[PDB]
Amino acid sequence: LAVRYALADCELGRCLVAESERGICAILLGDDDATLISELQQMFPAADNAPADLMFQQHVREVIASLNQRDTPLTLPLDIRGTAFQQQVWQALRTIPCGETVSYQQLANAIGKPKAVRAVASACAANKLAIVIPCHRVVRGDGSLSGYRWGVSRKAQLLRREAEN
Repeated sequence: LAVRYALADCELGRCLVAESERGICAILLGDDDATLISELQQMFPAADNAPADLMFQQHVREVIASLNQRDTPLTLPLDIRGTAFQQQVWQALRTIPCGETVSYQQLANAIGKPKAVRAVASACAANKLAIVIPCHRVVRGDGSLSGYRWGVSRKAQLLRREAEN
């Protein structure tokens, strides 16, 4: 269960990158370290920083690069943890093209459960891999940018950079 983490600056502000032995297991965004670290401790409790792990620090620099660019895919291995339903929702987020948004209902319609709009909504707000799993791309259909796990200012910022020119 070993989980390593680092804190770095990025265009969206402060982020925490975390890595287990399977791959990047959390990418969290925020304004202050205390909160990122307890947020991470909530899901991965004895997670520790690893400043001298040369090989982890490289991976963090790779993850940051994706994070600051408009459409740079994260190649490193992902450690996606969740239920079949969450996994189905997150896998379908990843097929949303950079520059488009789908509403919760369209997403529920696309995965074969027109009925489960609420649960799809919840699956998006439970994403632990900011940006890499593009949960900023799903919107409630009414024109509002609510529902993002890391706030309206970052959701809005992300959508504005992908819908460019």
